[PDB]
Amino acid sequence: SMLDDAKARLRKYDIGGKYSHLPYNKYSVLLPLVAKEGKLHLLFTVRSEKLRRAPGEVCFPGGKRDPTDMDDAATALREAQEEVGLRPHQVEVVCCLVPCLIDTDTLITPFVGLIDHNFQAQPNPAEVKDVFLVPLAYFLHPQVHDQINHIFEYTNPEDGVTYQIKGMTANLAVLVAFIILEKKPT
Ligand SMILES: COc1cc(C(=O)O)cc(OC)c1OC
Repeated sequence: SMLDDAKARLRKYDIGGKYSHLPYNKYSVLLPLVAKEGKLHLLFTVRSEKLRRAPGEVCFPGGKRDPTDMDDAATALREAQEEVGLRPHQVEVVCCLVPCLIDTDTLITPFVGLIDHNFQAQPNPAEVKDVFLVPLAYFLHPQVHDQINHIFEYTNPEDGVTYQIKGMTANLAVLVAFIILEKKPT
């Protein structure tokens, strides 16, 4: 099926705990996959205007590891719960993708998780201004604007609201789309 085929594909790019012990400042992100109307979607947040780093920007749920976390996946789940209400029984963590190195001293580890069909986002307004879905297929033929560097513009046909997606967030979305959608019979 669609979901089982997505997980089998994702498991082949799983690096595991390989890079997890290295002595970095550590952050984790969740890439949440949602099935709606026969198709896979990614869930995104718009950061609150009040935040210190990157107010008003599109990003995945995530943040900094703390001493309670058993592992890097636990960081991602804890942060997703606190930002958009996502509970642990509502997410299956499928795999750990290649981490991102930033600023010489920081490592960001992304996890892909399948989200239960009955989940509804309760955004925390102190951290999250907005939550939205994008069809996974969009990342194969995006609408690109050059800022000189590449920015994606997505218009939700439900309400005509346009979002800008860029940087690490845009790169990870394209990656996940390639992994799951490349080479499929129609
Ligand atoms: C996981 O949080 C981050 C995300 C990004 C980003 O590029 O989206 C940049 C960061 O630092 C420069 C972050 O914290 C270190």
